[PDB]
Amino acid sequence: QNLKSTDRAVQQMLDKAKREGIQTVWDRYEAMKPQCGFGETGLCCRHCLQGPCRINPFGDEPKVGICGATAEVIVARGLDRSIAAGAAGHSGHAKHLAHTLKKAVQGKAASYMIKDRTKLHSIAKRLGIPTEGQKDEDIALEVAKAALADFHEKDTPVLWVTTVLPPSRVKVLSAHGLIPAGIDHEIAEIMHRTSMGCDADAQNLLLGGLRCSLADLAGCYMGTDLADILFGTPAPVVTESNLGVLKADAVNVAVHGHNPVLSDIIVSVSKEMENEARAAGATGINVVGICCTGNEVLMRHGIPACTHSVSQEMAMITGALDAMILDYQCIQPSVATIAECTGTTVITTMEMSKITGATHVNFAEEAAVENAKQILRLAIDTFKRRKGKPVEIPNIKTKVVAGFSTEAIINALSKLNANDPLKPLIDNVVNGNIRGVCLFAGCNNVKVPQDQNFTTIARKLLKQNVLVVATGCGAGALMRHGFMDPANVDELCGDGLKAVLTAIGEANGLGGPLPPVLHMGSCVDNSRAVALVAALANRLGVDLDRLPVVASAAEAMHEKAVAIGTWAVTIGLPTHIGVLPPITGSLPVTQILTSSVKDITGGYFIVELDPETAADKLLAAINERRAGLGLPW
Amino acid sequence: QNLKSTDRAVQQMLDKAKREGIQTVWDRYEAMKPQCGFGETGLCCRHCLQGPCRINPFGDEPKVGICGATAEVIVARGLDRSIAAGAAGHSGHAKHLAHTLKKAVQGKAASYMIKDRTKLHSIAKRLGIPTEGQKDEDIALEVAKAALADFHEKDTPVLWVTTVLPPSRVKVLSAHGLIPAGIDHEIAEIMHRTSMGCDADAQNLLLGGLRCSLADLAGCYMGTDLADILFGTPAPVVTESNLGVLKADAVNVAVHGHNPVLSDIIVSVSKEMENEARAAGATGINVVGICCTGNEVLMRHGIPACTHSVSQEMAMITGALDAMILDYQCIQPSVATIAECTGTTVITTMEMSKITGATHVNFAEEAAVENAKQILRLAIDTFKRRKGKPVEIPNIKTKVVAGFSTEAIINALSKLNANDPLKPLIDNVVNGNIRGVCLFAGCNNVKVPQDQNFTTIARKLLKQNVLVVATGCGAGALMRHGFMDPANVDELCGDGLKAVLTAIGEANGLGGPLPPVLHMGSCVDNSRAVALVAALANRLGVDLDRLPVVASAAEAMHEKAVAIGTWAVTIGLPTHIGVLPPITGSLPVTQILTSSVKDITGGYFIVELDPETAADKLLAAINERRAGLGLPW
Ligand code: SF4
Ligand code: SF4
Ligand SMILES: [Fe+3]
Ligand SMILES: [Fe+3]
Ligand SMILES: [Fe+3]
Ligand SMILES: [Fe+3]
Ligand SMILES: [Fe+3]
Ligand SMILES: [Fe+3]
Ligand SMILES: [Fe+3]
Ligand SMILES: [Fe+3]
Repeated sequence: QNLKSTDRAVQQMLDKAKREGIQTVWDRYEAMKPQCGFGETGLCCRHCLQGPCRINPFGDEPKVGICGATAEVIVARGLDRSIAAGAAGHSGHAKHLAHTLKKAVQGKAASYMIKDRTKLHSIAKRLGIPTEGQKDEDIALEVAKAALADFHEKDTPVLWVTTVLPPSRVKVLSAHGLIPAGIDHEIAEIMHRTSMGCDADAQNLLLGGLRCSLADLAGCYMGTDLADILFGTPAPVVTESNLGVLKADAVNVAVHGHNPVLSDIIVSVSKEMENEARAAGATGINVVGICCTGNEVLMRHGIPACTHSVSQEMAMITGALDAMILDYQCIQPSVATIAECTGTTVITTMEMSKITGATHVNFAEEAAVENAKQILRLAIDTFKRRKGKPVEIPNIKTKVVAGFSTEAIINALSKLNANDPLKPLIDNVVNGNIRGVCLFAGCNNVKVPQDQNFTTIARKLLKQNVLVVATGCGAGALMRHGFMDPANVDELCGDGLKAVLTAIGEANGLGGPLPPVLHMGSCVDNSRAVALVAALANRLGVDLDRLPVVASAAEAMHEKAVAIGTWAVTIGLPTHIGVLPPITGSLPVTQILTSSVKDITGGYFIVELDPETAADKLLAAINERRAGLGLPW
Repeated sequence: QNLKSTDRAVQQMLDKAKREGIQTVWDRYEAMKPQCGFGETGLCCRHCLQGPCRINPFGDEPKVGICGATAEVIVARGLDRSIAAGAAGHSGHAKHLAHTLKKAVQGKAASYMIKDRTKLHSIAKRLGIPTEGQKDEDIALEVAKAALADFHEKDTPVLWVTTVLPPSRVKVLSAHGLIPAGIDHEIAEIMHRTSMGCDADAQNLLLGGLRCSLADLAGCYMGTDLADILFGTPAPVVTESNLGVLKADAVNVAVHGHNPVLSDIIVSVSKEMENEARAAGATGINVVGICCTGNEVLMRHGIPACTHSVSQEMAMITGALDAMILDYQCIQPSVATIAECTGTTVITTMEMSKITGATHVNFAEEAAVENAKQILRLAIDTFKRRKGKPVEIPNIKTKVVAGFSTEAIINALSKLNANDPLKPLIDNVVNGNIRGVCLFAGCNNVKVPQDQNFTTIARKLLKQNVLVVATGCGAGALMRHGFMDPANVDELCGDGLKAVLTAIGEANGLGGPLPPVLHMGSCVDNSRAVALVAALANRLGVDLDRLPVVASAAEAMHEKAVAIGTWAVTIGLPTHIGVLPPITGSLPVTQILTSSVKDITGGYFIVELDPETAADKLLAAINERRAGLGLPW
């Protein structure tokens, strides 16, 4: 079971599902091989009823789509559509948060409120929204209206793009017409231009896709900002991760998905429902996290991460998972089917995200508490049915220090320098103690043994004094293998990095160093690493395509991840992706994305499937940026 | 060449392309067989990097996607995405027209203006925009701002849905949450919910898709209204169609695509460029039409339709086609490749729709004339290169009477009854002289011998006294076979229909009958047939799902067509489609779309690939609606 997952709890539960006869994602993957060469290479198109059209990667006819579409065009249209669908997911989540905020500050959802006034003021001022003499509800109402405004055309471009990148980057992007005019506008225009009989030039297509990926960036940044206003800016926390955070003698309730609007209230209501949890023989309600909603409650409240991504079903396999509460995105629909064998109540809540088989509780921000209890009651109900029956929880769990928002990191650096908090980080970059910065992002993928690319690449980079920050299921993969535990700095980190992590730690009231990897939150919280990197650029007066920053979607899978990789390339970063995107059917497009895009944005894609090789190329790019600053490496 | 096209000019040019060695769409289709069963049935999914996932239609594993997605879900997600991409095309076109209007009435594009004040006033009042005491530029500015507003969320739903259907239909749709909140909002939400890990229930998905198809309806209706304000409401015209409208001794310039913003100005500038056309040995500039832009200039100015859809390349094969001026949608990118053999200047103009190989002229509404000349000069330039060299134009052309907007039709009926213009049409329905109304819509498809389903089904329906109206390439297929020629009423139409077409004709100052098919315009002008059908419903006080109206996408192909079929079902119509949509891999979804949807909207899909069988089922549905009114049949 090692070619499936490098996670030991996951291997134990895989053995269980094998003997109990429950189909897993790896099983469905095994029944899918050998996969379609056309699909994998991108040479498949079904945008009209004359198709499907396939193009042979190598050989005789068909050399071209029925309508005449070349391989360059088929590949670039497919990729543009994945960028747009990612942008739709991130943007829908942030749009929901903006409606939540407007409802709140107009007295419509008393379960919600402004929990971070500093953040709201810094945002409203980033946007040129007047603060002084204006009351908070009016300020937040303005901020929310602006968020909603960024989804359509208007007098200004998308503010959550133009006001969050260094103006030099904004100028570089505006010269090539890359600035989104509206988030949903860009999504619709992608769907227009990639449909049959429209755009038929690969450069033109890919430029459209770069623009749409900045629309996605805006969705991420909006979601981060709005969720921080609404639920508090993450600050460092200590919790634990892996399946061992589940307890047999408690009501175990998993928050799973991406949108914290629901699950943060779940977290807060669960505490008061203890009185009722006891009357069923439970120590209480044990709220754990799966995927990105889980990372959100782990960043804000120290909620332990139970599992992530490709191994989410393994949670239910323990037999101790009483309630799985979904919102949307990255939920394997198999959980519904699986719940009949493991005894779990699987509950959907968002009306555009139901799974056939599941129970649906219609959540709305206005009646939050009334539904939260309704769900948790059901959770305790299921704990009745499984009282005194054999659970198998692998006793595997790790110590996780997380909650490193960009604000937390700037506060952490301030204790070394109160009026120039970025100065110490810059100094240790300049003298080699930090070789560069690498952001691990994205999901697990069934094609890659779970966490293998993440942990391998992280191992080389840490041993090379690269500051590593991580989000979403990247942060999940690293924390489940010890990389968010300060006690592992010694083994993992090279001497200089060790020194800096130690200096900051001892200077922040601990006598111990920061974790070896900085957990920065969920998928939209990739925006946080932009905020930091932008700040870095600004404090040094250069564009991002000169900083020794890189990014790695080491085991990418979802369309969100493609949009994210593309907007890391678009804001200047060298961007590795550890699974094939479907571009290898076109050398011109591959060449545009790994090279000639260098000439437009300074970023570029690094396609490398071997994790050791990928760490080498990532260090090579970091070191090239060093050499461009005149820096030693 | 008869299994390719039932059009005789097209067969002549197919023989030419065969001997000259030019690859055609039928050739690329031949090199694509046998096509992918997975694709054709809808059991293929590539929404994430773990795919591609295929599901065997019948047999052993794979029975399910890697993530767990059942076949019901894969099919409904694919179909939702095609609905959304259609909606994106229609909505982008209308959004462009709304920007054109705002620019015009703010003194920004003097090449454009209000050419129909009656239409603008009737629209502004349909929307509750105040007219009296307000000047026209302010009224149109308000109308345009409202159009732009319907693309995003706001205080009201999409006005170009709620104010154009009978309120009973609006209530029926609002009860099931089917009313769009924003056009691009619905598109984005479709892309969100159909991506991996989100909506996983087929009914929930298909309801989302119904809503998105009404967003597409709104795009069509907006485009029709704005283009009518801007360029005039079509009134009956006489012109000709088929390749024989090309002339060897003139500069032949084809307007091709969907968006008339450019090509209407092309039409108007071409007349004055005669002085320059003569100085090259040309009788002038011979502007013809291809596809829907062509239908727009055929409805408004009597521009002859040269060809349509699957046979567009055949135009260039004559050797007489000097300039092909594209905007976007339904342009086979092969034309670029083909232009090097036929000597045609292929010119793209829209910046999100370029074909590698073509010349791009950057059009903008503000400098319209300056670019139009630039393009036409090039056209005349090419007429120099081909002076005194062998063209083969098939001398095949037909007489076309068209320009039957809903206003033109209501005016035509008024001469029988001035104060109750719909009364005579209703009376002849009620007494059997009109059995029902059938709208032919959509494109040609390479899988069907060109025009065969259209002409066969039209033949049965006309012989059964069914009023037939037609749009886009449906209207193209019928007019190229004589169905828009009054001289064919005798042969085609049954006695009662003949009588009504004759009465209206003789009463409209001709002594001859209306054509056998009412040409109502382009793809967005499907909206016109809604306006009529709605008016009919209103004049009778019933919902559309009780009128003997049906619709037929007899040879559908593009994603636009799927969105259109779905919103004909959603507004109540029985809707035949003469090519397989990719739904047959799921009986539950097929059943939802051909039956259980009856219980939600009153419409339903009729999947029938045999055109005679389809005419039978279309008559059966018309006659069932008759029986529901208590009517004889
Ligand atoms: S758009 Fe072109 S390549 Fe794609 S399915 Fe249709 S005919 Fe084939
Ligand atoms: S979303 Fe599911 S079915 Fe579609 S490609 Fe990904 S794993 Fe396969
Ligand atoms: Fe995840
Ligand atoms: Fe995630
Ligand atoms: Fe993910
Ligand atoms: Fe993610
Ligand atoms: Fe067409
Ligand atoms: Fe058309
Ligand atoms: Fe078409
Ligand atoms: Fe069309």
